[PDB]
Amino acid sequence: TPDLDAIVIGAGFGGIYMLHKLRNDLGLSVRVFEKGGGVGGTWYWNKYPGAKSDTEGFVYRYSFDKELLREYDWTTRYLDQPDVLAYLEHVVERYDLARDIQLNTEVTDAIFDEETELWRVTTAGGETLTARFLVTALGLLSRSNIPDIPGRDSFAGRLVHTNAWPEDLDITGKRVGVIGTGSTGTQFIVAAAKMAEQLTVFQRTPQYCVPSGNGPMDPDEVARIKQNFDSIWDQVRSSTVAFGFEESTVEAMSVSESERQRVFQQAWDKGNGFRFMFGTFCDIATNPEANAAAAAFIRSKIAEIVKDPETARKLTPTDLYAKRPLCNEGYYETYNRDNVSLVSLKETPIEEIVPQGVRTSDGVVHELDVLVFATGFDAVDGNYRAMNLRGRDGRHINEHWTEGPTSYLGVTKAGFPNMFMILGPNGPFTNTPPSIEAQVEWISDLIDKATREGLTTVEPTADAEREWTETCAEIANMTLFPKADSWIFGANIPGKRHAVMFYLGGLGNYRRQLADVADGGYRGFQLRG
Ligand SMILES: Cc1cc2nc3c(=O)[nH]c(=O)nc-3n(C[C@H](O)[C@H](O)[C@H](O)COP(=O)(O)OP(=O)(O)OC[C@H]3O[C@@H](n4cnc5c(N)ncnc54)[C@H](O)[C@@H]3O)c2cc1C
Ligand SMILES: NC(=O)c1ccc[n+]([C@@H]2O[C@H](COP(=O)([O-])OP(=O)(O)OC[C@H]3O[C@@H](n4cnc5c(N)ncnc54)[C@H](OP(=O)(O)O)[C@@H]3O)[C@@H](O)[C@H]2O)c1
Ligand code: NA
Ligand code: NA
Ligand code: NA
Repeated sequence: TPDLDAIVIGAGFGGIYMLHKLRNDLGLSVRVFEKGGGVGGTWYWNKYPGAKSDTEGFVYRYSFDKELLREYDWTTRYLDQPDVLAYLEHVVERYDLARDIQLNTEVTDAIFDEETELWRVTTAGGETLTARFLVTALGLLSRSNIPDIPGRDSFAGRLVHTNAWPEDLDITGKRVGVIGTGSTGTQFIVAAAKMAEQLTVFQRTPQYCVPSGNGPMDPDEVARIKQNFDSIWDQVRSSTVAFGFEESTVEAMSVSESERQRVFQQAWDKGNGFRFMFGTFCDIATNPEANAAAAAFIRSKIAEIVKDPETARKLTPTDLYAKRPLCNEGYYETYNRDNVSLVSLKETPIEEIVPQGVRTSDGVVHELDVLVFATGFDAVDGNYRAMNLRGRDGRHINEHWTEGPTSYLGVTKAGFPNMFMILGPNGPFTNTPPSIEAQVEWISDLIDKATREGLTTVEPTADAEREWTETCAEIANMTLFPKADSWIFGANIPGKRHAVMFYLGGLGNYRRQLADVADGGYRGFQLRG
């Protein structure tokens, strides 16, 4: 007999919904452990100025409760971090979840006992307890990456990762430096430039940024959206990327030069990064000729916006437009400000961090009060590999993942009976909440099957997981995504295996894969009584 039916790790979008399904819908005994001082995952940690959704707010939310969709108001096209946090806090209150979420509690160990067929979980605080079912909602983008830059520990000012932004820190009138120009660094740069006396950007790799088109929402437009939510969510769940817009079915090079320009400009005017990549033409990320046309359009905008030609050059990427799409309000314009400087780490790498700032290879000491690491995450597997996470034969998860992280269907792991992952490796790459709903709902159904039928273990076969890896590889290799160095294939962390870590077939196809496996008697699972 376990202490609980189920333990859930993480209280972001993923663990919040998982706890709701298992406790409120299935009536099981459940606890969430969250290492943070508050619920909300991403939206708890990322307190930095300019932190916001790059999915439009109308579909950056749960869908599963039709009344919550009718009730809950948003006021801006994209959701600022405090607004997302307030929404998730509202969900926790609405479903009476806080009593079963244990905060400030890091899980250090999770060990499967093959004799008892129970999971034993150990906390940093030195408590252990057992559950039949373990759900890991640890976050794809949760484990902070802070590079080992020479002299980093000598800096005498405030040095923080974006994912550790402190509530107290006011950068107004300070000299601020930021390392990184992904989605986090770039939205930070736009907000920080308005506050800091001087902002120095340390850019290793420029990315292709498009407008967000952010601004206030017409309360009548919010009302109209709520009246059409059913069709909106149907289009989301059927789509590839689930961002709430109709994906193009047109091949970029099937139309005239004049029409490509018009389509690209219309998407640029409306905003959104996923709109620019998938709302224009159907083959931006698959056809190198289409990819070149999209990239060229973005480079031409950089040249128009940025007044200093050297600054324009350092901002202009020349690589494939196949990193996750970025958007911002006023990003390139920010470099026209007198108080903003751009260091290309390609031309002048960091030599040393010193007490007073950052010295680049040109010998310049960039004097800073604050140094911000917008350096991203040990993405997908980082919080798994950091855990003493052991399956059958007492093997650590690392023993299984020597060629990169693997799963069956993104949610289960061979060797790890009764363990379910929310956004485990080799799952969908979409607007996050609807992918979380597809996984939580499916995991809920399989756990309930196990309860109703008296199963002791649910586990995928080694063969099934290997076939899933090959399915993910084939789809990935039909795209340009593997030929862009980013966190998505593990290439951002020195020493990390370069490997497929997502199913890139989209939400519609992914939901079908889950449904087909469930309807076919859980094809690839051993169900033991
Ligand atoms: C500023 C920002 C904006 C974003 N905007 C968007 C967007 O608009 N659209 C989009 O699609 N995605 C967006 N993302 C991606 C985002 O990760 C997801 O949208 C979503 O919030 C992920 O929720 P999750 O529950 O899967 O993970 P997380 O929110 O990362 O929650 C995981 C939690 O698990 C906890 N945890 C991990 N390991 C342990 C352990 N061992 N013990 C205890 N607790 C543990 C962590 O502390 C964390 O709170 C954004 C990310 C950032 C940083
Ligand atoms: N607006 C939003 O909704 C939003 C905001 C936050 C983040 N996100 C989500 O979170 C993901 C992660 O974004 P992120 O910006 O946190 O991380 P990221 O995309 O991994 O960007 C990390 C940045 O740091 C740089 N960097 C890494 N190591 C470095 C080093 N040793 N020296 C110098 N520079 C270094 C990288 O340069 P290289 O390219 O050279 O490695 C890159 O510019 C996004 O892709 C998205 O899914 C979106
Ligand atoms: Na709040
Ligand atoms: Na500065
Ligand atoms: Na990548």
